Amino acid sequence: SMKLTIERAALLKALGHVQSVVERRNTIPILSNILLSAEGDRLSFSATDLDMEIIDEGFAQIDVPGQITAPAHTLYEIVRKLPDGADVSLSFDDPRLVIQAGRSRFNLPVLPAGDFPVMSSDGLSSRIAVDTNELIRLIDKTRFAISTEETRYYLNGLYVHTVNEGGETKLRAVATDGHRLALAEMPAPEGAVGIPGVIVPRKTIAEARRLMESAGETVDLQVSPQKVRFEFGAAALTSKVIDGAFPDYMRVIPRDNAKILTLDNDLFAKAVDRVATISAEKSRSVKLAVEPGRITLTVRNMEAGQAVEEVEVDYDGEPFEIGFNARYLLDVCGQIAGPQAEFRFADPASPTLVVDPVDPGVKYVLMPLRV
Amino acid sequence: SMKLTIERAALLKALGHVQSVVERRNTIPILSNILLSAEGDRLSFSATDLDMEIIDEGFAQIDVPGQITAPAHTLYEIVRKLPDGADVSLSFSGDDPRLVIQAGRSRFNLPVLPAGDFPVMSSDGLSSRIAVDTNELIRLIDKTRFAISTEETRYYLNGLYVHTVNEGGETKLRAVATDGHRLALAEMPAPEGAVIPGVIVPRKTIAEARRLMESAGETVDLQVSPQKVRFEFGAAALTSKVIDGAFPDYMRVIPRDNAKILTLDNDLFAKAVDRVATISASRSVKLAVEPGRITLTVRNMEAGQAVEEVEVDYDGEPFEIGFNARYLLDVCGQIAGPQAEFRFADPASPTLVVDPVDPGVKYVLMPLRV
Repeated sequence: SMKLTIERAALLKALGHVQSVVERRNTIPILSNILLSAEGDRLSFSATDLDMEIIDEGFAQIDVPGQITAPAHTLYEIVRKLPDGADVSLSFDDPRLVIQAGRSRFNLPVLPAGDFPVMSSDGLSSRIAVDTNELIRLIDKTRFAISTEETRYYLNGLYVHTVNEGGETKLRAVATDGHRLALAEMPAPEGAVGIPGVIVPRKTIAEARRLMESAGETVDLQVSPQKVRFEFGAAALTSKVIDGAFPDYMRVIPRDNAKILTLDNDLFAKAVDRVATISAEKSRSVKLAVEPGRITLTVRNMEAGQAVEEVEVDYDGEPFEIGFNARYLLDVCGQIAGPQAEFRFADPASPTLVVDPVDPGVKYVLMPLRV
Repeated sequence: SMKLTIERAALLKALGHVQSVVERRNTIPILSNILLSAEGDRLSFSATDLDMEIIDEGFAQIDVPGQITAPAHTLYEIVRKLPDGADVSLSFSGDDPRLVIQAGRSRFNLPVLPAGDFPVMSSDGLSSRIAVDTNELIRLIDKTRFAISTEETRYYLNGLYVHTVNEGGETKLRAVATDGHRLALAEMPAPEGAVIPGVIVPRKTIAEARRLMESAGETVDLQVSPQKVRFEFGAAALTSKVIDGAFPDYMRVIPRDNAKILTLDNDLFAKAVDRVATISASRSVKLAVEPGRITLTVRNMEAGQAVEEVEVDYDGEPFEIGFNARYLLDVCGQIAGPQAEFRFADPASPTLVVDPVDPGVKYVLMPLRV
């Protein structure tokens, strides 16, 4: 038996945190459930998709301790729709979970707690406190470049690791999908120096980042070669990592591109977006005809449509033509923090570096395509 | 057209009005296009899906008059992204076979199709213009829209029946929607000129008319024939076929003599219905009605149950009746004041819902087995 009462707001806060992990499509019914575990003065909540597990805790008045599983999204929506201030009773005498508040009564089917997946966290490092805003930045500056593919390939997560440069150790995140790269870094907090490099799955980053919005001043990170764990206070997210070595991305990031050009980032981005409008295609390529003082942008669609726009830029080198996917270019322009962007080109077939003058702790790479 | 300049704001306004009718996909390429016709001091814009046509016009400096067609959504999107205040040149000549759109440092070339292959929407036999208050016309639509069937056939249920009735010596302009499972009626006093054959206005036409009412003025002009309806919103106009067919004698489905009368707090009732309906994913709800109370029950196939008691104003015989939960919530969503009044006969008979604060609306709900 389990039997308790909990304030709607506390119940809603916890269910809200954990239910995000549950895939709407699930042909294994137990993976649609939350594990509820009541003991002492706390109701604990766990949900999983097998690759990761979110846990949270709320205060509750516990008459009889116990554990049961119940449908996650349905439980969340019931509680959401209960009146403000409602005190919520959870109990069992059918074999269903009884949720009772004011004049509403719900009976949900349950599944036994013993069939609920167990996520082991053996051999994690000690907790590493990382400033929340700094961590949010590592993710927001890079996340867009992680592939959206449905595999467990190394490109489908964010490579988190430390490196030694500029007379200190940095905590770095690198994302690449084979078409583009993003890199962001920060001075390594105490305890992060020399963590093993881990590839954190895309969905895990998305969930961590969501939980970061409601976190405090810091989030604790723990890492092992098999597992990564984020603690946000009462909530925690534990995840598998992608197995295998991440590519030697330091060879992909060009160091010696000598054709340097600076431009007004907002004007350029608007010009790119404008010329790209000619095409409705999923991928749209834009030609950059670069010459002293100017970039001429051209997009063509699959039905003889054409758009051209000239943008003045700061450049004095040899003229050349280079092509990029317009979405990848706009993604980079979207991350630039100030009004200028700096591009470093070599030849039309080589990777292009984009640097942000107001932030030396990011690097973006664009891969050219045929123009 | 052949050669003109037009302010971005004037171009965008007109393109935004007309492009909504164009389907995202068209097997006939010219149906994706806007007809541009330049003459005098006006650029005219036309777009169509063959069932209806939207037209509009804007001021322009016309150097060379003429007519051409070009991709609607693309032209709209290009203009949307041009900088504020941009003067926009449109030209078509023997140089390039494409429409040339030029503003500032931007130049676009769009493929065209000839104006002579663009569909023609005839407007022969329309009544003279009837001026209808915009908010009132909006109300007629918003009070009833939800009950139109969402099916793509040319059956009377897939449109809004707009007609004029002599109701006890007073002429009303009335709108009726039903999908065979529920009905909605709204009416207003008939404007001068309305007492017009009854027409079934297609669902999409109502949607487009309603969108255009968002940026209309004080009145909108209505014209009707047995084949066509036309809405005029100043420089913009929407002309549409009607659904050919006899709208049901809906008076036969609206119950007049339902004697079990109950009134409740609409807002609290709707919240209770929404709560119990949560446990499921066309969900029925059971209403166990007795003096002073409705007990709401929803069950699902997965063993899930939700029950809630709501206090109501009723002292008649007890009974149980079932409704589709969404249909019931749709009605409660239209009720204008704090109460709703239900009138029931027996559990297998249609139920009337009236708003005690607006006698110009009627709703009917068909029961389901409980």
